[PDB]
Amino acid sequence: DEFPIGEDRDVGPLHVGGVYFQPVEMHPAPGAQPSKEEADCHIEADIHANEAGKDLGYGVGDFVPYLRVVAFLQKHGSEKVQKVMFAPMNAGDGPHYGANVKFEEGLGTYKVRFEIAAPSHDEYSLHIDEQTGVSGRFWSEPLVAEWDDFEWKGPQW
Amino acid sequence: DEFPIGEDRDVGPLHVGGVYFQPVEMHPAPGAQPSKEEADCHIEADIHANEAGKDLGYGVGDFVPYLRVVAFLQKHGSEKVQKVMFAPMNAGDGPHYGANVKFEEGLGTYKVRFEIAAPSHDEYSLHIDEQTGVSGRFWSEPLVAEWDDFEWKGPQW
Ligand SMILES: [Cl-]
Ligand SMILES: [Cl-]
Ligand SMILES: [Cl-]
Repeated sequence: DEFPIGEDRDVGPLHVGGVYFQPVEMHPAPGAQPSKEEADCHIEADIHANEAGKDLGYGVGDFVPYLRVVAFLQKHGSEKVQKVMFAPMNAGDGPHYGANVKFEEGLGTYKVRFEIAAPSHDEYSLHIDEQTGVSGRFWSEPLVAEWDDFEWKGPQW
Repeated sequence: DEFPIGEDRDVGPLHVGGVYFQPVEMHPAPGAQPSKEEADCHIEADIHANEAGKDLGYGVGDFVPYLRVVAFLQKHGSEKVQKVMFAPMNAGDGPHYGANVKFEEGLGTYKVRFEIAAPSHDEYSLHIDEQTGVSGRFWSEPLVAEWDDFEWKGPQW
C-alpha cells in the first residue's frame, strides 16, 4: 500500500515521483531519521531520467544515482518549515531516495517541496569529448518538484 | 571503439565487464587521473546486478551505483603493482566506473584486477523490515574480477 504525495513532475532531465507509506527499518539507519517505531511514515522520492535525460548519458527510465535530495515541509497556517534529508537506499522494489519522517507540526495540509541537487563536483564526472561525449551538463541550482496541498491525516495502514 | 580487457565475470551479485579505449576528457576531471593527453587509455568497469542481485533489491541487469572500485595492474615478471581508483561517470552509453590510466611499465602482458567494495557505511542503506525489505546484504570482503593475461600492445586508435 503506497500513497501519492501528488502528481509526478518532470523537471529538467528528471521524472520525479513522491509517495509515502508505513515507516520502514533501514540498515544502516540514515543520518538523523526517526526509527521505524518513532516515525509517522516513510516518504520516497523516485527519480528517473526523462527524455532530456539522454543528454547527460542516461537511458530514459533509469534511476539517477548520486543526487542530493532534500524535502521541505510547511503546514498550511504555519511559518515553520521542517527539512527532511533523504538518503539513497534499496527496498524490495528497487532503489529510491527515501526517509522515515515524523511530521513535527502534526495532522494537516502541507506544502511539500523536493530540492534535487546534482552530484557534488568530486563525486561524478561526464565524458565531454567532442562528438563522442555527452552534450548536457549537470544543473547548477537544485531542481524543484513541489506539491502545495499534501494532506497528512495519520497512518493509512 | 571499445576493446575488451577479457571475458566478462559474474562475482557475487555482480556481472562485471572490462573494456578499454582511447583516453577521454572528463568534466570535472576525476581525482588524480591523468589527462586525455598524458593517459595511455581509459579503462571502464561495467557493473550490473545479476540474478543474485535481486536479493539486495537491485533490478536485475541495472547499473549498481555507489560502489568503490579500484583496479590493480601488474606487469608479468614485475613486483610493481599500480593502484588505480576508478570514479563513477557517464559516457554516451550510460554510467560506469572508470579511469584514464597509464600502463607504467610499458607494453606487455599485465594481470588486471578490479576490487569492488560495497558502498561505504554512511552512503547507502537497505530496507530490512519484513514488509518492504530485502533478505540480502552487502558483501564485506571486496569482490574480485580479474584477468591474468591482459595484453597492452599500445593504442588501437
Ligand atoms: Cl516549503
Ligand atoms: Cl595484482
Ligand atoms: Cl565503510
